[PDB]
Amino acid sequence: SQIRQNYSTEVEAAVNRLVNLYLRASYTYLSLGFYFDRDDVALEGVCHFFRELAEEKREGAERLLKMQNQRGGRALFQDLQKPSQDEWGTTPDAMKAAIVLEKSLNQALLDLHALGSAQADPHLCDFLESHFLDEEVKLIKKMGDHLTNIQRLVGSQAGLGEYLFERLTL
Amino acid sequence: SQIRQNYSTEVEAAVNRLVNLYLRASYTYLSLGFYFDRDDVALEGVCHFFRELAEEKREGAERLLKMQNQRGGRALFQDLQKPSQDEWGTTPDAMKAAIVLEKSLNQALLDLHALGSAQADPHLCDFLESHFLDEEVKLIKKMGDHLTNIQRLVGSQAGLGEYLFERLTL
Amino acid sequence: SQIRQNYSTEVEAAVNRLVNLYLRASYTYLSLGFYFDRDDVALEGVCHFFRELAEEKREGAERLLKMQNQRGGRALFQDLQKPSQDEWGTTPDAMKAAIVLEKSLNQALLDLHALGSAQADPHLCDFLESHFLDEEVKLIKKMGDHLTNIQRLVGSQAGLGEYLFERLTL
Amino acid sequence: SQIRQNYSTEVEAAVNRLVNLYLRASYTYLSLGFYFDRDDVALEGVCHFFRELAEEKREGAERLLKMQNQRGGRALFQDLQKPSQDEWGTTPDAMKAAIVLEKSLNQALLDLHALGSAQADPHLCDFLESHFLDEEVKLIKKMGDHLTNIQRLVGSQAGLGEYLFERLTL
Amino acid sequence: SQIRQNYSTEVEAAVNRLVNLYLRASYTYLSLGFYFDRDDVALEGVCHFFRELAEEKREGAERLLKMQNQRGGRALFQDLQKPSQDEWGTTPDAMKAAIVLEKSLNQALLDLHALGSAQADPHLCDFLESHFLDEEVKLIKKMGDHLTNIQRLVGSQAGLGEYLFERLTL
Ligand SMILES: [Cl-]
Ligand SMILES: [Cl-]
Ligand SMILES: [Cl-]
Ligand SMILES: [Cl-]
Ligand SMILES: [Cl-]
Ligand SMILES: [Cl-]
Ligand SMILES: [Cl-]
Ligand SMILES: [Cl-]
Ligand SMILES: [Cl-]
Ligand SMILES: [Cl-]
Repeated sequence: SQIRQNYSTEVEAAVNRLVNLYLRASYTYLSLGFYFDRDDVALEGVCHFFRELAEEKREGAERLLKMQNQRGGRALFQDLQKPSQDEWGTTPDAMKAAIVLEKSLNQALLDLHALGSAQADPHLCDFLESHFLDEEVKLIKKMGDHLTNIQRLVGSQAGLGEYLFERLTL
Repeated sequence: SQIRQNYSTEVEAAVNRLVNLYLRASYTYLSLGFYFDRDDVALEGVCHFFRELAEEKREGAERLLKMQNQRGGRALFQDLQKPSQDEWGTTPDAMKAAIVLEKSLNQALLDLHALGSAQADPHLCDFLESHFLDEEVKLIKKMGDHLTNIQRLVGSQAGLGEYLFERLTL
Repeated sequence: SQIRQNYSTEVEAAVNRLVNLYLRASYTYLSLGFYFDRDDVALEGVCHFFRELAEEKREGAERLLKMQNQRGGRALFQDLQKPSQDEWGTTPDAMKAAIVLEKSLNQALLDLHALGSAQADPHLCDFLESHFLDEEVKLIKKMGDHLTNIQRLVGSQAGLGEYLFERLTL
Repeated sequence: SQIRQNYSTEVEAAVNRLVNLYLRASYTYLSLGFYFDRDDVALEGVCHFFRELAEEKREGAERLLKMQNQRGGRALFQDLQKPSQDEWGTTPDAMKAAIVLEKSLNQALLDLHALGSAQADPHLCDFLESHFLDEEVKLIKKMGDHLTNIQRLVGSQAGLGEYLFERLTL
Repeated sequence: SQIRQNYSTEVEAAVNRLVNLYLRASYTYLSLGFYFDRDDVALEGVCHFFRELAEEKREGAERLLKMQNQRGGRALFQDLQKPSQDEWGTTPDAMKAAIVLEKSLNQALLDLHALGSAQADPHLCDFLESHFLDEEVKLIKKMGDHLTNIQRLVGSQAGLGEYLFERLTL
């Protein structure tokens, strides 16, 4: 506020909402990871994949929080809703759910960018472009590649396919 | 006996019984290992898995024997009964038998801990907690994870599954 | 007291008493050590053995004092009674006296652990198990081993035996 | 059996019996070792000597088991009889018992070699010569050397002698 | 002949015959190796396995030739018969043929050893034991292990099995 300049109340609010979305995505990935660590699921590669994503989404949230402070905005936290499932099914089910989650995060980033462009807030626009937009695109391409490979394998002989994917890709 | 302090005859006996159980488990794993080294079985990863467990159970027994002496108890050895099978079937059969064995060792440890708590023998209780209880829990989780993976694979195409498990997990 | 939680007045008092016992044991070992450094006794290995024990018991007391503060207890010091003997006789006399001392420390630890269990103070119980109970058991076994060796030698030819023990074991 | 060639049923059986003998010898040495670790015996060198022999006999058994599989024989395990004594007396008693044990193992090896020669099984004959016959001869010479030294010392002043042997030879 | 001592004409002849057998086995493995290098077979691991065996059998022959000269025997060479097949079928066909070949070499070694024992030629007997008998036993066990693994895989889905064996074992 002594520092705040060209930073709309609308962007400040939307940044707080995006923080909650990223933290919720982190929580979802935490749940996905520990599900694949269950003794009756036991796919270590899959567990590690989602646990790494939990960390990445938490880091995204922290970078948004840092930015909020840099611009003189005020962080406001809300409840983090529990993930949508207690059990996540097969690796394919999980990967499909993960792409859905990422596409919603990406649309939120795109919406925030559009708001920034409308508010003529180029720092916001740059911030998103530099740390979030390309990272999301890259992650969604990777998930799509994984989905294709999982699906190719899970004809057959689905158990064999899920094992091989976890062993040879993840 | 010049050193013996707070060490009941009941615990001393139960420690000797647990030594026999661990040595018997070592012997069982010795048999499992060499079975998987047979030219008509030939699963090296499986052989190495059980041979390593033979060594771990022998080391467990030696640590119990050391403790028995540290407390002024007297080691008493009994016959080691031969393992329950001469041939161990498939990798899954073997892993199922191994989890049964471990759960019996774990229950023996839990029983000994309960005896120690009842005799107010905190050194015994600590000893078990520090060297045995978490090791057993970790080993049983690993075996459960292996069982799940074996079972996933041994739909199909059981021969293919047993080969892949041995090559890619073990 | 701003920090104090689940820490009974009974345990706090017993911890202060155990500090005094450990400091007294340190003092006793200080006296034992310097006795064996006398020109008319002159058993350097024996002197070093007890001087090292003096240091270990002092360190035990300091760890109890640190814990007392960590839990929000208040250290209260009492007089340290002088050791029970001015002259300690033979190496065997000294080692017998040392095992008596250790067994009393061990019983004090066991008593404090029982108090902690009754007060449902698991931090205390863990603290004792981790730093004191196994250390005492190990030390008492060592002393017992030394006693046996001394006694074996001090048939004969007692002077020869006391010399050889000091030279070849200590 | 796809691999088995020039390997008689008689040799296969005798190899299984020799495995049991070696494992039993390992168990005996385990008992001897822990006896000398007792606080009322306390001869560390003696304990280490027998504990090392326990390991060597176990390794002998494992090499026989490996060979059995290499030749297409089938390992069959029997109960391991408990050692013949619960308490082993003096170092001399123990060493005398150890030479008795070794001479029985050596005679078993010699008997198996004679069977191999009669069955015209030169691989067996070589196997024994290369890993077992000279090792046994060397070990029996060492034990004989130790026996002589113990006996020389245990005139006197037996306690002094047992101490010095343990300190200066073992 | 200035050097020849205790070396029968019968052993000298049998050594020359064994040289021819080893060279023929080398030639067979040369053919097996290049068959698996064909563009319409294309199993590199299988090719390398047999090419390495070609080299080992050639080295065996050279060691027999060296020995023949050391004993004052005279090397006599015969035609090397072409291998029994121009095309070797599947990996399993090839491995079955290889075990047949090895068992014939092993029986030749055993026969030569029996001749040496009958002629009281212990140098020959030692020579065979040290460089040939255990090597053959080890190689036949390995081939048997490979055969079992191939057979396990070549249910299914034989093409998949042959590929996986070559990729993951060889
Ligand atoms: Cl991880
Ligand atoms: Cl930046
Ligand atoms: Cl191994
Ligand atoms: Cl420990
Ligand atoms: Cl000192
Ligand atoms: Cl601590
Ligand atoms: Cl040792
Ligand atoms: Cl060897
Ligand atoms: Cl090559
Ligand atoms: Cl040579």
